[PDB]
Amino acid sequence: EYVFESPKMKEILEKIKKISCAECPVLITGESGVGKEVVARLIHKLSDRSKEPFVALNVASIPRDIFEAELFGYEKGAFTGAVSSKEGFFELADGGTLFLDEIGELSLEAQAKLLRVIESGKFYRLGGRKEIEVNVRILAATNRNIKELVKEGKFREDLYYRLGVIEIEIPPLRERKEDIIPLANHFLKKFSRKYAKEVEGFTKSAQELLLSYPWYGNVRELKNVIERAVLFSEGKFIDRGELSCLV
Amino acid sequence: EYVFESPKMKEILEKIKKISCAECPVLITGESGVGKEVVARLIHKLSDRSKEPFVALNVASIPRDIFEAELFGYEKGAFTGAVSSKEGFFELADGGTLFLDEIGELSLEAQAKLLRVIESGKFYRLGGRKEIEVNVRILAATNRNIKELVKEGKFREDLYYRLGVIEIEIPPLRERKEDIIPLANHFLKKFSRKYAKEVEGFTKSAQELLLSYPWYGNVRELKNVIERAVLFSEGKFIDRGELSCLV
Amino acid sequence: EYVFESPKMKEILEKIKKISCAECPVLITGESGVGKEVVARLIHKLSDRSKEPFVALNVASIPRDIFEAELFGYEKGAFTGAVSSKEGFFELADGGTLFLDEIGELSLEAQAKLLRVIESGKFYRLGGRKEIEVNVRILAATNRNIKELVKEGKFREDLYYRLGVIEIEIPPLRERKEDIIPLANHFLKKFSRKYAKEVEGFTKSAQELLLSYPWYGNVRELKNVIERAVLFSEGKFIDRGELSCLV
Amino acid sequence: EYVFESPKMKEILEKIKKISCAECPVLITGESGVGKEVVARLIHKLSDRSKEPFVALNVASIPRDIFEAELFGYEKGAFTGAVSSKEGFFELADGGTLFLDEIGELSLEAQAKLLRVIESGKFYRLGGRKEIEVNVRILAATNRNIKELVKEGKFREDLYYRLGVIEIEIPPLRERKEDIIPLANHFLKKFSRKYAKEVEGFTKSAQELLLSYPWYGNVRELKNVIERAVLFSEGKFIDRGELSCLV
Amino acid sequence: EYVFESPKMKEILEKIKKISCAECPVLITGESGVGKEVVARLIHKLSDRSKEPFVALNVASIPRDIFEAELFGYEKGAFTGAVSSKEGFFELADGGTLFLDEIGELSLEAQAKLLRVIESGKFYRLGGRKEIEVNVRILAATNRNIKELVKEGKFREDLYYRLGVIEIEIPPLRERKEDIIPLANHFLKKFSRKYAKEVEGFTKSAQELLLSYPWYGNVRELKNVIERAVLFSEGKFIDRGELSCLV
Amino acid sequence: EYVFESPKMKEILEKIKKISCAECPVLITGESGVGKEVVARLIHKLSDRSKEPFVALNVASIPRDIFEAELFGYEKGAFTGAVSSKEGFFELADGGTLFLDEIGELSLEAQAKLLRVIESGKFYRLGGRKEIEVNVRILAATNRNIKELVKEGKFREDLYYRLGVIEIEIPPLRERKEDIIPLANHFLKKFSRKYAKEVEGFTKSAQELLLSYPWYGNVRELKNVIERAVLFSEGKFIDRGELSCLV
Ligand SMILES: [Mg+2]
Ligand SMILES: [Mg+2]
Ligand SMILES: [Mg+2]
Ligand SMILES: [Mg+2]
Ligand SMILES: [Mg+2]
Repeated sequence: EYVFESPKMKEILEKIKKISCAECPVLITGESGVGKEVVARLIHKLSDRSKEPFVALNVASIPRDIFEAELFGYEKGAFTGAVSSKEGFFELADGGTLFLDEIGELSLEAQAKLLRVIESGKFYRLGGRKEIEVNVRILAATNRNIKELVKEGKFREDLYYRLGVIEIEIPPLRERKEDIIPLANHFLKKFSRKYAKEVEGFTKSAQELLLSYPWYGNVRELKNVIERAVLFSEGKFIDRGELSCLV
Repeated sequence: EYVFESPKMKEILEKIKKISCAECPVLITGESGVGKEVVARLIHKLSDRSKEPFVALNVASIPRDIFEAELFGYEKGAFTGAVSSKEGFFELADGGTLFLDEIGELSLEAQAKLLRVIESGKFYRLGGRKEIEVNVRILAATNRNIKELVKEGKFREDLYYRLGVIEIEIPPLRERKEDIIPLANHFLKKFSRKYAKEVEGFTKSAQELLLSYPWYGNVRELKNVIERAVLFSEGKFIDRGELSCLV
Repeated sequence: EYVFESPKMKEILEKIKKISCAECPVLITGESGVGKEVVARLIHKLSDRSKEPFVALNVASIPRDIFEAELFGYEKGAFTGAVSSKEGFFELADGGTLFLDEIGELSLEAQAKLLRVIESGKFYRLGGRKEIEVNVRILAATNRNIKELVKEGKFREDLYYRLGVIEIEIPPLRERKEDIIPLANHFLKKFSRKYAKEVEGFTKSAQELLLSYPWYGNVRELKNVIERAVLFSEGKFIDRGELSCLV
Repeated sequence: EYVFESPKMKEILEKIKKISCAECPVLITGESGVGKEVVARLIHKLSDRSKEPFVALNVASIPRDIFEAELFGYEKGAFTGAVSSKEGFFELADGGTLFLDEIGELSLEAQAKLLRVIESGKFYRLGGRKEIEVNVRILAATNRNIKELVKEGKFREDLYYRLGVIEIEIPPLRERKEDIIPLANHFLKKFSRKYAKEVEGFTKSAQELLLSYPWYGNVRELKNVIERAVLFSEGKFIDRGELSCLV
Repeated sequence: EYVFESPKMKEILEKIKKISCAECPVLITGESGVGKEVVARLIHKLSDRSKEPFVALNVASIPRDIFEAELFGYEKGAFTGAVSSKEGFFELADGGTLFLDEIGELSLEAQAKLLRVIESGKFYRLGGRKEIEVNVRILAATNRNIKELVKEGKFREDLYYRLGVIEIEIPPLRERKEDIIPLANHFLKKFSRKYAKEVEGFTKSAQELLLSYPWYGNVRELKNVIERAVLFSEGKFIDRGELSCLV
Repeated sequence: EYVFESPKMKEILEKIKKISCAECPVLITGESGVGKEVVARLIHKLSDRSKEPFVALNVASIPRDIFEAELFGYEKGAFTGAVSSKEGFFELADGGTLFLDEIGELSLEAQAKLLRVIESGKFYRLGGRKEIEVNVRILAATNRNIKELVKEGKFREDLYYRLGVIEIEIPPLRERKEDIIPLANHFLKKFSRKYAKEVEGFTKSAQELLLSYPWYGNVRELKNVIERAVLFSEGKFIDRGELSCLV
């Protein structure tokens, strides 16, 4: 029930399918909320590992202190690791997919780590002396400008080219007019079901406005305004008037 | 025992009733002392979760060191995470409401963390390998200009659109003239009760004065100014003279 | 055993007596050494809570790292916060009075933290999940111009209105003529006993200049200047000559 | 083995004797090496507490991170301050004398901290809930112009008046002609014993020069310069020639 | 295996022999690579403490954060972690010699720290309440102009007089021309043994050139240049041509 | 597995072979990322140290905070560095070779630290009291202008003379055109094997492009262009068109 219509978005769909069997890093770019996450989840579904686990992880929320430990895991004992060994996120994602959103926020200390992972697929647990090898597909995404961040010295160049093999840039919504209404209608149908309203579709007078709004919030802001509209809707159709005060 | 008179305030009151059944984020804005906390606390009472827990957080008072840990909780080891697993504020608010006060005073480093929580309601405990999903309706407030702070890059654009589902603009008190006199009477009644004075109500001269002060502290300073008057009061009524030295 | 003579200070004394039963925050302002601490300490004595504990705190010296911890208290989930639970200063002062001196010396970062404490009297221990409520009367002092600092954006406006219930302006000593000579006799009498000198009082020739010195240190330097004089005194009386080299 | 000959220095010596029984702050000023340390040590010896502990501290050498802790001491808690409680420097000096050298080298942020300590002799240990009271005579020294630094707003005015009870301005060596030679003989005599040379005294030609050098280092450089000469000395007397390469 | 020919160096060699019995600070100056480290090391060998420890430190390479800790040492606690009491470099050098190399690049903030340490040799451990007294001979070296920096206010005057007991200014190699050829021959013989080549000596044409190079790197560049030639050498002698591309 | 065709590289290859037995520093210059690692890794192979470890590290990309820690290593002491007893890159490379890339892009603060390391190979562990000596061959490289930066004071002169023994230039890739096709085929072979494609070799039309083109990325972009091209390749040969969109 996901929407891909515009040529640019349709092109991505084909591109994704071609790499479904690929075991190599992917870097997703675009403004935040252009559906980069859906793309990441889609790659998992269309691959041969689709039946395997899909691990979603926020890398920012991870404390710098335990970062290495929580990712790669740790063995029993070994620096206050209690009496028990515990797996890391990579091992949990073994054979599956690991998705890093907002990867662009990471300490240079931490960025340098994981470097040796991507290509070699090998690492050591904290305090473990036995090398472990795992099979993991790495996916990364950011709403930032990756190209510039390297130049500003906030991101290591050497890491970019490993991750920057394949790059899919979801363009902003304002340049996708064809994808506006189809998305807008789908959400209406969705929110109408959860909140249980009588609403169906949009007036043409309203339809023109949605087109002429250059969506700085992309498809998220879009999803949100409708949720407001559906709640404040009265009749079976939503006019420009109800949205006029909203935009 | 809450005061809503002015037209602008009545419009907001209705909106709250409409969202009684709403499970989605709300962003409250306004100057200092316009009752932002009350609104947040009020929405909970008029919702279906009213008997369930209401969690108040200043979100500033949270130490950056344990910030990640205290919110998402942690498992039985952190690197000395003691012997016990311990819940976070989010799990505490499960089925209930979580209120983030003065969120705009929060560091960009920290904002990015909360990101996948708001929309997905999914996160990881520290050292935990099991994804946890919880249901919490999130309330946020600031006395700053959130709209502009994003433009100035002091606040994440990506976070705003997640919280910015519903946006309530509480106007200043100076634009609510009708809410002036009624409030002042309420506080007087209250403080007369606490301090046990003989005071009942206001002179016409004082009432007139209260109108011409543009309440830079809004309804906070107001409560304070009245409390001041009650202590220094002698008779049963408050004249312009007792307030003359106050303004 | 204190000195109140001048009309302005005698005028101040009455206000204190009226609010003895008041449970609300007080902010004392003025030049350095004008007796801000005695006033604050006095208010406790003249109140109905006078028999309860009085907590004196210089809020400058608190390190930012434990700032959160030392105030609100903490549980054993403090990252090797040992095995023991510890109360905070607010909880210790429950039912009593808490005096925050030099509040104006706080970083805007630090100020926002205190915010929900002052007004709500509610907070969370670090790692605690149950809200704690305390009854604390707030006393405040600063050497700054508090009114101006707000306009300069160096002090949070939202915090001022929480603390700014009652405002007391202690004037400089140069504007208090009546309180000059009486104080001097008090200190001389005091130090004469401590140091065991033969000195009794001041000559009229000495006394006239002492009034015409605009005491930039207010009453500290005087107390100090007299402390200096007794030690260098010879006879039973102090002439203009002994004080001439001091000014 | 301390040298006081010059009239200027003898007056100071008298000042010291009169305050022997006095308990209160003393502020020493002057160029570097004018014997500020000697005086401070001297005041202690000639006092009634001379038998009590003397704590010498460079408040510059204290790292900004633990500064708060090292002074006031701490109990088990906070900091992740491990498992051991420790007294602070003030408690160590209780009843005795504390000497702060180069106090003028202290950060303005840090200065404000000391305030309620110096005057009241009252504080809280870090993590301690018991107010501790100590009796401490405060000694201070600086290589700057303390009076001027205040006018430039680089030093707290409020702290100065706390510390500024007694004021000692040690003059430069160039203004002490009488203290030159006597000091020089002392240094020569001492080093002659330590290094075991045959030197006794100065030529008349050499003596003339020592006065005509405007001793920018006061008596430090002097002690060093003599130390230089003794080492390169051959005969029983030191001529201008051996000093020519030094001065 | 050291070379001293030039008058300037021979004078210096003698000065050192005279201080063999000296326990006092030494400040070494000169351009980079003039043998400041060996000279400092030499003074130790020729002193009575030559068998006692010689502690070498790059005081730049010390992190600004722990600078205080590693020098003065620390006891249990009084830092994050640090479960063990630990000595420091000053304490390590007791009875011996401490060499601070490249001392002149140290921050003004940092210089003041060492101040009560250098001359008095007394300090407190981090977290220690017991004064430590040590006997350490201090050696200092820099590629800067120390005397001039003082007038420029980039270096503490108060510190200068402490280190500036004995001052040795190593002249450049260009004015030591007599020391050029002997050194070059010395290096040639050395590298010839290590690399095992057939080379013996220099042509006169080459020798003339070596003199006409104003060696801005003094003896480092020279040492390097000889090492370069030997590796690319063919015959038993090195002509001016092989060096032409080097200069 | 290295490719040498162009005249400049063939003569350069000889330089390395003659110095095979040399134990001394080498400074490599060139545009960014051009076989600098390849040259350096090769020199090790041809050395007597070929059997010992080779540690490659980017010394610029490491944050200043742990900069000190990662180089010399650290003990269980200062920091905050937990229990980790960890070798530093210098200690890790003992007996082997250490390669520092883009050292010229490093901040002056950091340069001064490493100073005593390079030449002496001597240092202290952080918190360690035992002098450590290592035997390491130093290899250095930069994408900067080296010598000229010194004149601009952007690079320390004292440091340059340590590293500047041997100097290599290397051509840009555009002047090595003979080495284009051989290299391109080798990398092509790699990705075909790893990714399992049907590709064999290049079309003549593709070769036409390979000749005339501003490769500013030298041999980096080539690896990227092929890695991109191979993945999007369809047929058995690569045409001019698919490479066109990559540039
Ligand atoms: Mg995202
Ligand atoms: Mg609030
Ligand atoms: Mg005060
Ligand atoms: Mg001193
Ligand atoms: Mg050196």
